[PDB]
Amino acid sequence: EDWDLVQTLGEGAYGEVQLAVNRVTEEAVAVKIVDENIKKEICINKMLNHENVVKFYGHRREGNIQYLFLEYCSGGELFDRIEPDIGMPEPDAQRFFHQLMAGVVYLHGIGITHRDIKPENLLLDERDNLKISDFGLATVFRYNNRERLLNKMCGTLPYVAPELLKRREFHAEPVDVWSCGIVLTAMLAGELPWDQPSDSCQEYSDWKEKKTYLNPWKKIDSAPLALLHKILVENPSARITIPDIKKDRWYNKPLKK
Ligand SMILES: O=C(Nc1ccccc1N1CCNCC1)c1csc(-c2ccc3c(c2)CCO3)n1
Repeated sequence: EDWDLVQTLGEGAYGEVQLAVNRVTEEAVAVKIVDENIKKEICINKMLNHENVVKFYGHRREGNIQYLFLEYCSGGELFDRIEPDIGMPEPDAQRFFHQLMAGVVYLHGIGITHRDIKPENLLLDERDNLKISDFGLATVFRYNNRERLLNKMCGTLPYVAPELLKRREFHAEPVDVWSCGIVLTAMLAGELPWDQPSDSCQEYSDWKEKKTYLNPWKKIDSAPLALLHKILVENPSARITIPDIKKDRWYNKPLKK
C-alpha cells in the first residue's frame, strides 16, 4: 500500500479505524480494518455518492484482513458535540438535522436503509458538515421499484422504532425517521428519552401520555418539540414522513446564535 497508517481514530467492535496518509499526494483518508459481512458492506458502499454520506474509495484484502478506505472526517463524531444534560445550541442542532435529512433522503432515494442511525455514526468534516457513516447494518429495501418489508432485528435500543420490537414485518423508512428523531432529542437535551420504546419502559409510557413536563422534553423549546411530537409517533403509518418534516415550522425557522 502507498498509504501510511498514522493514528488510531476508532477502536471498537467495528474492528478499528485508522487515519491513513498517502506518502505521495499527501491525501488523507480513513481506513476501517477488520480481520456483519464485509461483502455486503462494500457492495452497499459502492453505491454511495452524496455530500452527507461518508464516501467509499476502495478496498484491499491482505491475508485475513480487509481494508475499507473511506472519506476522512476530521471533525469526528456528532456524539462528541453533545454536552451531557445540555445538548447544543438550537441553531447548531437544526443545521445538523438538515444535513442528516439530506443524507437520509438520499439513501432512501436509492433504496437503501441505514438501520443504525445515532450520533456515534454521524461524522463531521473540517467544515462541520455532517456525514452518515457505518453501513455494516445497511440493506436494500427497494429494488426495481418494488419495496420489501424488513423483519430483521437490528440497530441500537434507545434509537430503534417501537414497531421493530412488536411487528413481524415493518417498513424501512419510518424506522430511520424514528432514529433521526431520537438523534434530534439528544442534540437538544443532551440525554436519551428512554432505554427502549417498549410497553414496559416507564419513560416511553410517560411520553405516550404526553408528560412533557418531564426530562428531557422540558429542556426542549416548543417549536422543535412539536416536530418531535410528529416524529416520535408509535404507529409507523401515522408517523411523519421526510417530505412532511421538510415542511415543519421549526425545520424552516431561521436560526442564528
Ligand atoms: O467510515 C468511517 N467509519 C466507520 C466505518 C465502518 C464502521 C464503523 C465506522 N466508524 C466507527 C467509529 N464511529 C464512527 C463510525 C469513518 C470515516 S472517518 C471516521 C472517523 C473520523 C474521526 C474520528 C472517528 C472516526 C472516531 C473519532 O474521530 N470514521
